[PDB]
Amino acid sequence: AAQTNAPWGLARISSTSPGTSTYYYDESAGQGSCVYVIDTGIEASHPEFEGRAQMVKTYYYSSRDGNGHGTHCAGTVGSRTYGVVKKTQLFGVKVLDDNGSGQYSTIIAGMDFVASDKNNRNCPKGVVASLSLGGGYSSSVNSAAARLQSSGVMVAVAAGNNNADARNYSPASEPSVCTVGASDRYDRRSSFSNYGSVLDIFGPGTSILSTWIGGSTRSISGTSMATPHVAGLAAYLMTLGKTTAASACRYIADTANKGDLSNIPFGTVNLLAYNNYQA
Ligand SMILES: [Cl-]
Repeated sequence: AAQTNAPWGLARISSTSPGTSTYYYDESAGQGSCVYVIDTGIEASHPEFEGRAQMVKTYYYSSRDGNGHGTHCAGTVGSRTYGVVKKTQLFGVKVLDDNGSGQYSTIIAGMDFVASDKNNRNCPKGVVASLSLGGGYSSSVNSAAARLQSSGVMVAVAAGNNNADARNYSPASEPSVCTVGASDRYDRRSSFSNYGSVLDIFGPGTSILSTWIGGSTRSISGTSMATPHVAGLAAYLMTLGKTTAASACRYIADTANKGDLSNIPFGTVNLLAYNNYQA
């Protein structure tokens, strides 16, 4: 399948070169997979989600996304125009308030929720969790992410936006989950992207067009935007039968575009998420 005039990050994920604008993918499009977006919520009514999004949990007075961040991330995973896996099922878990903040205890509860809740859902091709969130190092937050991964969920987490070593942030620093840095449309490390040995992969994160609340769209930047490219890619590859939840981060690194990014510090992987889709 070909999507013309695609956001640059979707074209980049299906390309061996920067500078193209068509996204190419197998028409299976993550059907039969599930992605949990653990964030500020998802505006499930947005036409871009086509009824494939729903809120399953909130820790606040509403399940609605009063911020936009979670809607944007969910759009990069699985919206019809802005998404990597255009037929996945999206489940929203609101651990972040409408100011985009959340207590670590709530984030942990939301991870343990997804590990159980997947057993209430139909995801024959597998389960992914996308965590465009984090804060300072916490062994308890890393452990929660490790449990979720162990339970059979492909966990993708943002490296963080401090232009620093991600070893000092959680859940970025958890070794067993997929930690995602951000790049720009010229294959440079995004200026804000964390780096370090705990990164597994880079995905598009500068100037990413996706869904927003009020049935709208906008372009924003962050390792928050790179993470759902990888979460969507995992869901797509799991539907194709190419990998499993336990091995998808490894598989994505194995099949990445290698050595194409600039301003990658010595000792950080130079790997850019790639779907290796051949028509
Ligand atoms: Cl809910």
